[PDB]
Amino acid sequence: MSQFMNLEGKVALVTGASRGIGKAIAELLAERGAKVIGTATSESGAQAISDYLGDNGKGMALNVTNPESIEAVLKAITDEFGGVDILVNNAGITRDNLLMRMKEEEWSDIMETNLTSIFRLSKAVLRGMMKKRQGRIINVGSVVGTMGNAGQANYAAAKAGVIGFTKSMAREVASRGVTVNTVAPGFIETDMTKLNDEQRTATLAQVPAGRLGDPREIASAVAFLASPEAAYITGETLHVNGGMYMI
Amino acid sequence: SQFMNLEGKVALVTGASRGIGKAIAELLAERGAKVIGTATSESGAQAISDYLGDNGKGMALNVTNPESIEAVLKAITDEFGGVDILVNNAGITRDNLLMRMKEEEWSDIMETNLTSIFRLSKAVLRGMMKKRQGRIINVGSVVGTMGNAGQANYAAAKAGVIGFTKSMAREVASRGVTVNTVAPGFIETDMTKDEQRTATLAQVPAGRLGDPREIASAVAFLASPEAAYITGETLHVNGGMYMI
Amino acid sequence: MSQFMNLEGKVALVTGASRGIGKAIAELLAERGAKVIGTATSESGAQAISDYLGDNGKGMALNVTNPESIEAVLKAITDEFGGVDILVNNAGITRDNLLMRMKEEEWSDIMETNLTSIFRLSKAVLRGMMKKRQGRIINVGSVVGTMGNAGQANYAAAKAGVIGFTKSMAREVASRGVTVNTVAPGFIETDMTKLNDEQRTATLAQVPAGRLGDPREIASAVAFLASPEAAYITGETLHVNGGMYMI
Amino acid sequence: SQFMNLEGKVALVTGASRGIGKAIAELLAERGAKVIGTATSESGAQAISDYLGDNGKGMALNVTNPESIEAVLKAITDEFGGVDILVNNAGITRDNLLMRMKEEEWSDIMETNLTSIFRLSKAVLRGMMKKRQGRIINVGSVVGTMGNAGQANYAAAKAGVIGFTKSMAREVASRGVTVNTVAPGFIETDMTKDEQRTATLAQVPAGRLGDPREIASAVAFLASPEAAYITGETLHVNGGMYMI
Ligand SMILES: NC(=O)c1ccc[n+]([C@@H]2O[C@H](COP(=O)([O-])OP(=O)(O)OC[C@H]3O[C@@H](n4cnc5c(N)ncnc54)[C@H](OP(=O)(O)O)[C@@H]3O)[C@@H](O)[C@H]2O)c1
Ligand SMILES: NC(=O)c1ccc[n+]([C@@H]2O[C@H](COP(=O)([O-])OP(=O)(O)OC[C@H]3O[C@@H](n4cnc5c(N)ncnc54)[C@H](OP(=O)(O)O)[C@@H]3O)[C@@H](O)[C@H]2O)c1
Ligand SMILES: NC(=O)c1ccc[n+]([C@@H]2O[C@H](COP(=O)([O-])OP(=O)(O)OC[C@H]3O[C@@H](n4cnc5c(N)ncnc54)[C@H](OP(=O)(O)O)[C@@H]3O)[C@@H](O)[C@H]2O)c1
Ligand SMILES: NC(=O)c1ccc[n+]([C@@H]2O[C@H](COP(=O)([O-])OP(=O)(O)OC[C@H]3O[C@@H](n4cnc5c(N)ncnc54)[C@H](OP(=O)(O)O)[C@@H]3O)[C@@H](O)[C@H]2O)c1
Repeated sequence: MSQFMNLEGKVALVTGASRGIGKAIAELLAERGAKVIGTATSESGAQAISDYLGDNGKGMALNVTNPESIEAVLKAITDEFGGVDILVNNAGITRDNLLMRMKEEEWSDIMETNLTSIFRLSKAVLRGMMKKRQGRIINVGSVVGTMGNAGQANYAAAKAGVIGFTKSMAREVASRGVTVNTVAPGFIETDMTKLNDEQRTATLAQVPAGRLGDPREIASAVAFLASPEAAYITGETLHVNGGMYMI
Repeated sequence: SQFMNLEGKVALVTGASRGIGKAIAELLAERGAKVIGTATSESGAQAISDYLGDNGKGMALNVTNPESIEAVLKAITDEFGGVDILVNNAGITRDNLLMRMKEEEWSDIMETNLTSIFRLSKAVLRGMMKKRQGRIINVGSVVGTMGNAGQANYAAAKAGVIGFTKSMAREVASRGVTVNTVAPGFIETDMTKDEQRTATLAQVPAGRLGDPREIASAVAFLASPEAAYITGETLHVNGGMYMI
Repeated sequence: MSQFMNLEGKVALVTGASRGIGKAIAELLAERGAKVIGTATSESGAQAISDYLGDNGKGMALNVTNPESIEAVLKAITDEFGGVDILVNNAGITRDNLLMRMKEEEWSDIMETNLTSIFRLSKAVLRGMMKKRQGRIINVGSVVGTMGNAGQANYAAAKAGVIGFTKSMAREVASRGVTVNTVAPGFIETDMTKLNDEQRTATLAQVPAGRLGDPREIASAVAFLASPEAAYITGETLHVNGGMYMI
Repeated sequence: SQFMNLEGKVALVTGASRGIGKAIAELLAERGAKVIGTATSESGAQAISDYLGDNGKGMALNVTNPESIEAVLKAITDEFGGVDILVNNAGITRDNLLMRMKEEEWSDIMETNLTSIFRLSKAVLRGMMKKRQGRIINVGSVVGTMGNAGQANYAAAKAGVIGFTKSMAREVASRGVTVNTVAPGFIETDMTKDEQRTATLAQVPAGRLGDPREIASAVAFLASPEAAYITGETLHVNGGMYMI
């Protein structure tokens, strides 16, 4: 209702919003007033997004590794809603393996999807933001980017790369009222995590909080950084991990 | 709404007569907390009571005085019950290059900016642990992470705050208490009140000083139910002056 | 002469050793007893390396973006010298631009050369190291990876990615006596830096030491991490930047 | 050889009677430094004189006593000239969960592990600055960066050490003095002397405790001419226990 953390008038683009964290981000940004565009890799996924967003946004099909798709989706957004004010780079995948078993494809698929996508999507929205002297870019990273993790050298390289990209863009655009930050979740209750008894208990053994995080808790950190009130935060990595790692 | 709603929470914000501390106390009150803010003099305490009105009150407190801390906490507990949110904002500077830095300038900083947080955190923790819910939020400084010439004492204390924070976060996370630090960059306050500002501003990509309200916002965020999965963190609010 | 920081018996592979930092690394490792293989992108570069290394190693032509070249060079090394004990991933490039001017090629060339190369080269030497329960992997990163820098979002993403990769591999192989670390130089006196009066004075204005670093100073940090004495260091980033940035 | 050669340097290593401090003093001597190591008792000082032989000597020092520090520094300066390398190794632990942590357990840690570094660094800095060459190397702890339950006091001090380090590095870098921290993980010493070690080891990827010589090596490296471009750094030597 109030003027606090109020995103009325802002257009938000949330990639990979069909479920879990991306869905929670999209839902919360809309609740705080934003016109939200959520993306999925298929039209039926896009349609499921439209359905949960109702009058507060819509779903669009997007492949973040395809520049043609990116250009199509942003043109469509800008026509109806105007320039994107808030970009949330949530889309991402895992292709886990110990290094000696890791395929070239498994490395390159992670680079493309989890790191190079952020370069393309960010580049695609930045001009409009610089022109208006207002913007938010928020990348959904991971505790693994900062901590490292066995069996996820590719994922960790890509997520650490997102931080290096963020800090640099932060410096490039700070004087023009655009912030660029990363939110780094620890282990969050999701389809991915819903693992056998042993594995969950093992990861949980490394969380002081003694539980998995909720997608809503990641959404909240993203909504915070997206807000007018977070204008003096840039180049930051906001860790939301239950104490799994502390920097 | 239910979002970032602190209704039912009792907040203690030290050093709340002006600047960052006042912005924190005001915002926590606006989000529904019952707020007790402190100053070092009774007329300061009164001015806090005055701006809080029915949302809380002002008390006189010296954070380097065990008997003051104990008296203020008994007062708060008697009237409002135990503290749910602790904001350690009170802090000073005693700037000097090391070769000119007096024993008392080192020690005043250790006592006021670091030991105070040990004493106050200890004083509120048992209640938060029994309740299985709590927030301790320390107001650090970019200087704690970046260092700054002429502020080795201040940097030592503010870095120490983070080591303390990480340790306590580990100690109490399983009992639903979070411990975090908000690290302001250069914010327009009395502490920062032409060539010296231009020099500071030259190191801030944002090209401006931060507002006290912007620090308040970070503190309110971490104080919220929604920030329950954040602990042992240092949240930098510095316009890009430093990036970790 | 002594048993201190003694690399006698170790085989070192230093990529991009024809000049500057890579050359200084190669020269120092040889001085400390290592059999050193330095690489360049051409046979004449390789030959210049052979010439400075003399009886303590040789030059080889290597393209770190070509798996065929990598497999050829390691097979050649292993035949003559045995398994690589020390890998120094120094080869790298810059393709600077502000994001809005940055080409797809400029991004992908940096990813390939500065990040994906480390995946390939590391994967190529790790088995032998794990088998012997002894190894060093040392990546030459950059202060930019941790600090960010305007006009170098690609470079910074790749160099930050190297840290995420390092931490993960460090966890994967620590129990098998292999360390994996990064050395992150600040601004070092090199061909790259030998910039106009204004630009050098500008970068120097951000260095408390008030000078550029020497390539030998980077070589020393690498030699330190390569040593038996540094066995309890892994997953670390060793900053050698004159106080430009402090973590 | 000329490599990592400390001939002509005077090194002061506090807390050098055993463990890490002794490994540091021995290695600095082996690399050619004239070494003065300290213990808290004269028989400790004598044992240091005994293992150093002609490479240096042992002195009694309490790093929480200004008059002791001043006496030891005058002794060193009279005989050997001013200190070129300062190694702040002396440190203690006073473990307890916060609710059981006494005032004296907080303060002994602040005085012994943090304020001592202010006093000793201040005592040697003018000489290093005039000479335009110097090394101050603090022995921190992984706990300063990682935190640890039951060690909030120790973590606060060891984190504080790093804030101090970054500030002084900035202050004196232009005059050729470096200030750094080596942060040991769990090292086999008296301080760490079955289930408790297994629990510690379980968090170390290397699957072993560090050796005191491995910390000595890091200290010798940073003490060297070759490390002149390293300042304001924290060098972690922890077997992968933590990775920054
Ligand atoms: N799960 C965790 O515990 C955790 C922890 C830390 C960080 N994260 C990070 O948080 C983000 C979201 O995580 P999550 O676990 O909620 O993901 P998720 O439930 O697996 O969903 C992934 C989303 O990304 C989209 N996506 C995948 N590839 C794409 C592509 N090439 N182009 C466009 N979209 C694509 C998917 O689209 P479709 O719906 O069409 O498949 C989907 O909407 C990721 O960046 C992940 O790395 C997750
Ligand atoms: N401003 C900045 O640029 C900046 C940057 C980074 C961090 N910070 C941190 O932010 C916090 C507040 O900063 P500020 O700039 O708002 O400071 P400020 O304007 O000087 O206000 C300091 C507050 O602390 C109180 N205080 C001082 N000593 C005390 C003591 N011994 N016991 C109890 N209360 C005491 C003061 O009370 P009285 O009103 O009675 O004096 C006052 O309310 C500090 O911890 C500071 O280190 C500030
Ligand atoms: N210069 C600095 O101030 C500075 C600061 C921080 C970090 N660094 C990093 O330190 C490392 C070395 O820096 P530098 O400035 O000394 O480099 P440099 O003098 O420009 O030389 C680069 C070296 O890398 C090799 N190389 C380039 N592309 C290659 C490829 N595709 N395959 C194989 N080798 C290739 C070059 O081979 P050829 O000889 O055949 O061309 C050359 O030997 C780099 O990773 C750089 O990012 C430099
Ligand atoms: N061991 C570890 O796992 C570990 C890990 C991380 C960091 N560290 C750090 O490494 C340093 C040395 O550790 P350690 O394990 O070798 O400790 P230690 O075996 O307990 O030795 C401590 C040394 O400090 C001296 N000392 C104690 N209090 C002093 C005082 N007030 N004034 C002057 N000297 C004093 C002692 O002298 P006496 O011989 O006279 O008692 C002794 O020589 C400490 O700073 C510690 O915090 C150790």
